[PDB]
Amino acid sequence: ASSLAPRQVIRDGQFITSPNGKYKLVMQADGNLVLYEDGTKPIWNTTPVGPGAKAVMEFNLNLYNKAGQVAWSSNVYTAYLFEEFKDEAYLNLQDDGDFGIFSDEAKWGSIVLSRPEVGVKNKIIPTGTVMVPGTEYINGNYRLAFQGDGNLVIYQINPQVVIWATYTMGADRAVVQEDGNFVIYKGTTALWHTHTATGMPAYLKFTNTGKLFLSQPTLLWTLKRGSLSKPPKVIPGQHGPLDTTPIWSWPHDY
Ligand SMILES: [Cl-]
Ligand SMILES: [Cl-]
Repeated sequence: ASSLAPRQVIRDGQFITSPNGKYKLVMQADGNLVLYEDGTKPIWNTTPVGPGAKAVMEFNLNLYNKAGQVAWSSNVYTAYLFEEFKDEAYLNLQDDGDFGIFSDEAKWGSIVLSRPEVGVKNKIIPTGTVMVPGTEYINGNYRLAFQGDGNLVIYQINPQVVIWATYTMGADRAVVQEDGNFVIYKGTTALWHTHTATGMPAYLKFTNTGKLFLSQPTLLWTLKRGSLSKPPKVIPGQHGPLDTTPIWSWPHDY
């Protein structure tokens, strides 16, 4: 995996790896968070805080010592840091060795929440996905299906119950677009869309609570670039089977 999920902890030799295999970010047993190139050359570090330490992804990436104090932080410069951002923000380590923290607000959803859902897990449907009748996703006790008949439906599985549906009868594809919109088409006729065309690539979140949301990447900070006041345009990255977050790549500068 090249990424860290909200609230994930790494410690005692656990690491992530860039998609090309060249860069490794490892939270060592001696308490140093170190970025390696080619498995042999350290190119950046926190410097060690000793045994018993860990790194956690919690809006910021924070290194904790054994006493439970924060000893190093990304220190993302932010107007507001609410507690639920800690449940949303994720990190990517990309192919030039930079690593970046994203925190993305729901642009559209199948339901309007009265408060954040605690401990929810999202199955990510990435940019460029083209759903075709017969496509399905399973997260927990819920199933997202783009059906033979063109309907996009969320079912509770056991027992089987319709939770939400588009009623896009006849449709033949549903496309998570580069422009930020999610659109259900018969041929090239648009039958339904999320109204989220902004020019920033879309992805969807399908939850293990039977909900679907669309979000767009919002890069706030990188190790090499610092804090960014406006989010640059990124492009979909190469995910592998252990990645559970969106994966992106970003250019070296403007
Ligand atoms: Cl360094
Ligand atoms: Cl996860």
